[PDB]
Amino acid sequence: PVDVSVSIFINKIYGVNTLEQTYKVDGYIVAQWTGKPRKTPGDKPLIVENTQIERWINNGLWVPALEFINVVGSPDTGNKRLMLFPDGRVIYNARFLGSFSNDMDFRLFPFDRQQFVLELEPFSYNNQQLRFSDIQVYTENIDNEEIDEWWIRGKASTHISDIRYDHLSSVQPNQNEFSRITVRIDAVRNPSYYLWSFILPLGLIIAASWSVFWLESFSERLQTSFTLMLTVVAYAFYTSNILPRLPYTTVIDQMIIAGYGSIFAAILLIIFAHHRQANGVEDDLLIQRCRLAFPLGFLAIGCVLVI
Amino acid sequence: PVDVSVSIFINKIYGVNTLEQTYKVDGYIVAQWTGKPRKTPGDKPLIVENTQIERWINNGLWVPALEFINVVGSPDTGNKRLMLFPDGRVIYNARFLGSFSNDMDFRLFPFDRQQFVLELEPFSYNNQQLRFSDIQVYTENIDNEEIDEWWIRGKASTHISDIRYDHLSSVQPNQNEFSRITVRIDAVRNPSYYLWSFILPLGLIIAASWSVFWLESFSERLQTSFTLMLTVVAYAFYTSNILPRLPYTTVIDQMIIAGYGSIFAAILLIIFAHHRQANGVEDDLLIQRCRLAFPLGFLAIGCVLVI
Amino acid sequence: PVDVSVSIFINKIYGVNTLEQTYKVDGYIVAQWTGKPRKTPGDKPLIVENTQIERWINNGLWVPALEFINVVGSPDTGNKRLMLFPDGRVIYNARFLGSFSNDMDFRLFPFDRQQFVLELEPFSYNNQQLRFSDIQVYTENIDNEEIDEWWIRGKASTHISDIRYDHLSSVQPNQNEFSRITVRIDAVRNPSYYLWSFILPLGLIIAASWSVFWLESFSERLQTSFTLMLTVVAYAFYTSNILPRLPYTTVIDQMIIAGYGSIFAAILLIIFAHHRQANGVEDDLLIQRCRLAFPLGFLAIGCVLVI
Amino acid sequence: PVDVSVSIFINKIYGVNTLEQTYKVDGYIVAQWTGKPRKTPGDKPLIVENTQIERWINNGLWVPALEFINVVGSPDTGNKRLMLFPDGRVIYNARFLGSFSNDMDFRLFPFDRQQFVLELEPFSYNNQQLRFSDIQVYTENIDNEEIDEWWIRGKASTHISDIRYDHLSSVQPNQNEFSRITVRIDAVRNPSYYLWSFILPLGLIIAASWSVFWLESFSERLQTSFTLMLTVVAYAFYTSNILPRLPYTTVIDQMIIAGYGSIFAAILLIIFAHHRQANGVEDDLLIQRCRLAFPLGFLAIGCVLVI
Amino acid sequence: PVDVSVSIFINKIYGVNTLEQTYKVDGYIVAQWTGKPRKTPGDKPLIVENTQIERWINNGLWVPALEFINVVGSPDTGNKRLMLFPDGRVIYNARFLGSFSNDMDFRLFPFDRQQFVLELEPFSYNNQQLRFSDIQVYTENIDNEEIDEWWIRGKASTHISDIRYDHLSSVQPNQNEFSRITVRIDAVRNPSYYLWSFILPLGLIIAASWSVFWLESFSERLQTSFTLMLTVVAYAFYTSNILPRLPYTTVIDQMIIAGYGSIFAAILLIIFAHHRQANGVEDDLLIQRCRLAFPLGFLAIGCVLVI
Ligand SMILES: CCCCCCCC/C=C/CCCCCCCC(=O)O[C@H](COC(=O)CCCCCCCCCCCCCCC)COP(=O)(O)OC[C@@H](O)CO
Ligand SMILES: CCCCCCCC/C=C/CCCCCCCC(=O)O[C@H](COC(=O)CCCCCCCCCCCCCCC)COP(=O)(O)OC[C@@H](O)CO
Ligand SMILES: CCCCCCCC/C=C/CCCCCCCC(=O)O[C@H](COC(=O)CCCCCCCCCCCCCCC)COP(=O)(O)OC[C@@H](O)CO
Ligand SMILES: CCCCCCCC/C=C/CCCCCCCC(=O)O[C@H](COC(=O)CCCCCCCCCCCCCCC)COP(=O)(O)OC[C@@H](O)CO
Ligand SMILES: CCCCCCCC/C=C/CCCCCCCC(=O)O[C@H](COC(=O)CCCCCCCCCCCCCCC)COP(=O)(O)OC[C@@H](O)CO
Repeated sequence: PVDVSVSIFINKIYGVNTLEQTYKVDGYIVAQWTGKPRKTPGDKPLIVENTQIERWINNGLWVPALEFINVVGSPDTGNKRLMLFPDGRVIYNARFLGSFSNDMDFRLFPFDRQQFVLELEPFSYNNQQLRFSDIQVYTENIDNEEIDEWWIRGKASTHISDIRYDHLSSVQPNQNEFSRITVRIDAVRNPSYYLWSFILPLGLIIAASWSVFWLESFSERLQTSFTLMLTVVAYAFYTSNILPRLPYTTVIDQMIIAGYGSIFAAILLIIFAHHRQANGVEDDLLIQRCRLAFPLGFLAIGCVLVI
Repeated sequence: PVDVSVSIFINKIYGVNTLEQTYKVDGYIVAQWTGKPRKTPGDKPLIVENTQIERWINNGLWVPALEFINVVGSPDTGNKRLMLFPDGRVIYNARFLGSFSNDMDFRLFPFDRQQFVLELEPFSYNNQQLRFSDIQVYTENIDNEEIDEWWIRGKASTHISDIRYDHLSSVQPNQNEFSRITVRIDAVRNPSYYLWSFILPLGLIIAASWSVFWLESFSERLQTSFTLMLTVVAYAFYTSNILPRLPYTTVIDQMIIAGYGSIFAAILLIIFAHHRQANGVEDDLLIQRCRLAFPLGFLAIGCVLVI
Repeated sequence: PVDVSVSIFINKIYGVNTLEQTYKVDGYIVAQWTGKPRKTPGDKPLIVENTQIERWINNGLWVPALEFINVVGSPDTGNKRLMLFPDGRVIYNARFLGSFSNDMDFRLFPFDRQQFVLELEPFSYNNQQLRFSDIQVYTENIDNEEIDEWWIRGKASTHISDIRYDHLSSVQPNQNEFSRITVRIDAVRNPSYYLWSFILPLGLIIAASWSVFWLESFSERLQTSFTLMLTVVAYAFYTSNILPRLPYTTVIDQMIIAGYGSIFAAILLIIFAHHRQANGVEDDLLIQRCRLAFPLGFLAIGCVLVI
Repeated sequence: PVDVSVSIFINKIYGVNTLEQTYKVDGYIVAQWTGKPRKTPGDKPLIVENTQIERWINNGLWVPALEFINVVGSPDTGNKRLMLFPDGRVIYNARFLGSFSNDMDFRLFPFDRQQFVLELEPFSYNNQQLRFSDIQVYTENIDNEEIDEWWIRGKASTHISDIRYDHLSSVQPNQNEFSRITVRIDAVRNPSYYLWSFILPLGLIIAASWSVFWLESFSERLQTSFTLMLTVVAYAFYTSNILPRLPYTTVIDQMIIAGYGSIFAAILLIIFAHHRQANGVEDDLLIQRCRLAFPLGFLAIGCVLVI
Repeated sequence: PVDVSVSIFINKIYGVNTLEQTYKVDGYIVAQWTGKPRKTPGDKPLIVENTQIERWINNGLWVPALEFINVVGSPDTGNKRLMLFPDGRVIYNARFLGSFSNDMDFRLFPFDRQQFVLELEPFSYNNQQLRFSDIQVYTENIDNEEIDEWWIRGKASTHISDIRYDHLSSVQPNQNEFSRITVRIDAVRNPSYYLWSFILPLGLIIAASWSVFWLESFSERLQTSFTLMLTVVAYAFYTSNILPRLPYTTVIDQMIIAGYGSIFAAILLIIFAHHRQANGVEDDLLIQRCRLAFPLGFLAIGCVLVI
């Protein structure tokens, strides 16, 4: 078994696609192992770059193909190189840009907390012919400032496990364990834009919709309620334009339905408070004491729905 | 005839395009057959990876080209490899990402039920020179949780048939049957987002539009009806933004037209109930008993249109 | 002159881009000619697939390059193969996905009628060195059902003509005619979605906008007319979102301008019918007999604009 | 110096991107020069197609690389070929699709007038080793009809100049002039869609906004003015959706600001005409003679802004 | 150590992506060094173009691979060439189009001020085997006119530093410093479109929203305030459509929240000024002196928020 020593430099993480559950990672990858000694020009290490490699693999050089398990498609490999030392140690340094995929959960959308996973594994050699020895992850480049959409919380967490594939039991018994290296990078979303432009004006609209029970007549209450319902529909549209598509509801999509519920409960209370008549002429004030309590009632419903 | 034994690992299914009727599949494919015995280095199986293959096919190795019948374009083949055993059995394992196409029917859109089909066939060898022996489909990776947009219902259904092409009757008589392997994966859409954000507020808007016959005068009824018609137009827009394009109407696009019909029937009833005058001064109440029945009338029309 | 016999299998036609006037075609293409006799392994025909070909053209095999005249870019050629028979007849079967271009006329948009053209021609050999003999087009796969956006009406129409290029008169006199094969596939758009969701509610909005002359006062008429004008602007937006961009107006964009004209003629008639006063106190009813005639007037204008 | 004779066939021009200032051109390019005599099979000219060429350049054939100066990226070169005549004259015919770039000025947007430029130059050989002799441009295919978005006005204008690069003064004195061929194709935009759907309804909205001074009271004037301001905002949105992004204002974006100015001047005049009171009870009519003059005033401002 | 002399010609800078913080650069790059003397055909310099190079590197020519440190993916390298002089000096001239990345700060969005950075470094050779000698940047092509979205302010600023990598301390002690060349190009956004179409009508809407305290009754004030709140929501949508996505708020997104605050403070003042009653019949005028001061109050708040 050859002991391969990986090191992954993560330059940047971006492009989080919420519907495909993918995200783009750009960085380097440096594998290193020890083979047979060789004679190079002089004593200095020989460096082979890009297209030169395929001239060395045809001459019998052993270079494994380390694939990313959770990549989507194929990484756009830029430069790559092989450094060979007279001692017999080879270093394969390549540069990748990949559209990786994970199982993400956006169910608390502006106050999100995701983790980004990179999985790596030999494509053909099991852990009796190629095993990983360690892994270092360097994420110095990725910053924590207000400008970035994701705050990276702490260093990466690496892991070296042994996956088992039962489907190779028919063609290769007793040797089907593959050595896999995992990398997890935690991240928290930047909730500033979604707190100032989506939560606060929706709160103001819901809080100002309650002040239609101060109007005196009944037709004014109804016409004002219909104007407010058109306002809430236009606001649901404005949030539906500048937002990421999802197959499940976010926090803001609970708040929009809370706005619809407040508007419809106001319309129901208006019709009920008008409709308390003996034959059609008797006015009413009793249920219209809900100018200070039905706000507190639906605010209690919302604060319970938070908890 | 060579007996080829296929196995397809479906990693993920996503990206359903409703207008082109395509969907992206990502996974592996492992074909396996038995050829001539050979002498490899030692007794262990020889592994050829990526670019090495085209150096073996030039030396006369027989590797068939299995194409996907319903793919669109060409799959983005990532890694691939050939494992050759001294016995004489060869294993071709490749990784694909393809934009497959099927005949989908989105006519009940949020409560949809689709099936995803992968068809596979030799590109050149008919079933007298290459026939498939079996196929196993492994879909362990694809989960059924709330987060995924599609729930996969049960395992895949495989099939090995013999397609006949009559157009090769002129150049190759008596041998035109091609062995094809089919794979069907059933799936149901996740209707939660389309039930909470599109059906419920539209139901509330249609139900609150009926309470314009509680207003006393006639001009207030008309102005309120025009405000409600603008509300329904803004709602049709809001659903037209966050939705998949189709050449036929969905369920939600029947509900929008039901909202238009309710608004226009309310306007017609308002004009008719006002217009019952002898010369222009006689008021009316008789047809305005439809504050409790015309709701039930259009609800009966809608519940019949469901059935 | 070599007699080449083409056959084109059209698998699917989709992706009609209205602004670039392109459309994507996916299918096969099978050319066939007769060369020199040869000795193959045994008597059976030898099959060369994919990358093998470029090893045969270097050894002097004559394979012409048939290009698509109206393609945009280069087709994404998938698999391809050459079948050589001891007799001396060669068959070149390839698979293409191309973004073809034509001169389309969307001036009657929902009730459209287009035709899809595929043009094919040798890239270098004129009709004294390579002429086409026939062409069969097989479009069995393309269905006529409600689900498809385009109904294909009848089989394809093929044509073999001889194009003349005068610009080769300076370098190649007397031989500049190139043999071209044309293919036309007629298609009609599916107008169901554009009849139920765009024509009917716009008709209802225009028909309900006429009932503002039933209101009694003058300020109510004006305020209601301005609400209706905002409704028509929101509807023009809703159609502008879910529609294909064009540099000329469709039928629906005549109907939107008809709605604007109806709203503005209603506002003009309202101002004129109020403004018939001797000094400012005299009411009017005479021009307000247009609650039953100005509908018929603008409906006559619309029905004339249809014819 | 070798005399190269270029000829460019422009098949189609489309895809004008207003923000990147690019546009896509699709067509052919035929260069032609005279080298050494050679012996071909027979006397007939030998034709080399596609991949064959790189087998001839390795054998010492001299084929220059003519690059497009203003292209963005690299053209998607389709087929290409070399025709060699026993005399010694070579013809290189290739097919390109490129995303070219120019300096465009959309400051009069619907009534635009652009020109499309193709610049061509040898990549390495200066005008002492390779000079262009002439150029013919054939644009027969591009039509002038209503369907096309751009009307091509007259034939192309070609030019052969000698660019000087001073930065090669350090490595190559006395020889730094490069022979460049320029091609200009004038084009005018089709203003029909932007005249019927954007100028006319905006004119109608501005002209109907002036008739709020016919209302009697003061609160009705203000509420109607606010409804009209919402109408103008919705119209600015409708034009902002179906339009090309720009970093400077168009003609239509002057008309939208003119609509905003008309609405705000109406609100200012309403507040001023109401606010002429001695203590709060005195009515006014004097400044309300602007129902016929303030239309003419802002129309004079607009007609001056045209000139 | 080989002294490499770089020169970068920036043709165009465009395509600024605000969410990925990338931008596209298109231009040339000319490296130049001095190797061993050689014998070329004649005395004139030999020119190798495109695919010829990989035939020279296999024959042992030393051409380094200079990579862009901050590129995303791999540049779309077009043409490239090597000019070799009998003296022994080699010139490598290539053409790139790259999607570069930087740390951009859009926190003052229409009045922005960015800088575009290009970083360049040898991929494998440290500064004991390859060091850069100088760099000239030529940006003559990029203009400062109104048409361009970015005004380039002054020439580029270049820099040659020595980066240290500690992770190579295990495999290469005492030699880990890499010579890097940096290029900065300052740019200012064109704020004309965002000053005429977004700041001025929003200012007019906020300034006209203050004139609801001129209305006499109380229900008219509330209904007008709700119409104005719907106007501000529609305006926030119109700015959210034609704008670049960001994870932090811009200046215009402070102005939208200022509009929401003005509307809600008007509603609060209306409810408070009505609600000053002894039991429900007492009118009020005292707090309604804020028709001239609450404008100045919120304008003072805004002008303080500017400073
Ligand atoms: C002083 C006297 C004291 C009297 C005491 C007064 C107390 C009276 C109680 C009122 C109950 C509150 C109802 C008001 C509804 C408030 C709305 C609300 O907060 O609930 C949200 C919206 O619900 C909604 O729109 C639901 C629509 C509401 C429409 C009608 C409102 C209530 C009227 C029904 C009357 C009974 C009918 C009789 C049937 C029993 C739920 O979030 P959502 O679904 O997005 O998340 C799903 C997500 O979890 C999916 O994963
Ligand atoms: C106590 C006294 C008892 C009296 C008894 C009272 C009974 C009176 C009956 C009313 C009939 C109901 C009409 C109301 C319309 C309700 C609307 C409705 O439910 O139908 C939907 C919308 O239709 C629509 O908008 C149609 C537009 C409706 C506009 C007018 C409504 C009715 C007024 C016409 C009056 C007669 C005219 C005289 C001509 C005969 C159809 O879905 P849609 O098309 O999307 O699917 C197509 C998809 O299948 C394509 O594949
Ligand atoms: C009982 C007494 C009997 C009296 C008799 C009553 C008869 C009175 C006649 C009215 C004429 C009808 C005018 C009403 C306009 C109706 C609107 C209409 O149908 O025409 C469409 C829209 O036009 C429009 O918006 C045009 C805008 C209309 C705005 C004003 C309407 C008429 C008012 C002008 C008054 C005269 C002015 C004085 C000047 C002569 C044209 O489609 P569009 O362009 O999209 O296609 C272009 C496409 O072909 C480009 O390729
Ligand atoms: C019978 C008695 C006779 C009395 C005589 C009556 C005469 C009274 C004169 C009125 C002046 C006209 C003002 C009306 C404004 C009309 C609006 C207008 O036409 O101008 C456009 C919009 O301007 C605008 O929105 C500007 C906003 C207008 C808001 C207020 C309107 C006028 C009120 C100010 C009062 C004075 C204030 C006191 C300060 C001196 C300019 O296009 P825009 O910028 O897109 O192009 C920029 C592009 O060139 C960038 O490259
Ligand atoms: C003659 C008598 C003299 C009396 C003296 C009169 C003086 C009375 C003082 C009023 C204070 C001004 C409040 C008016 C709010 C004006 C609104 C405003 O200018 O602030 C902006 C919006 O704030 C907002 O919408 C905030 C929402 C405002 C809603 C209510 C307004 C004030 C009502 C609260 C009353 C007290 C409540 C009691 C609790 C203490 C802040 O930008 P934004 O966040 O986008 O940037 C965040 C970015 O920096 C993130 O990086």
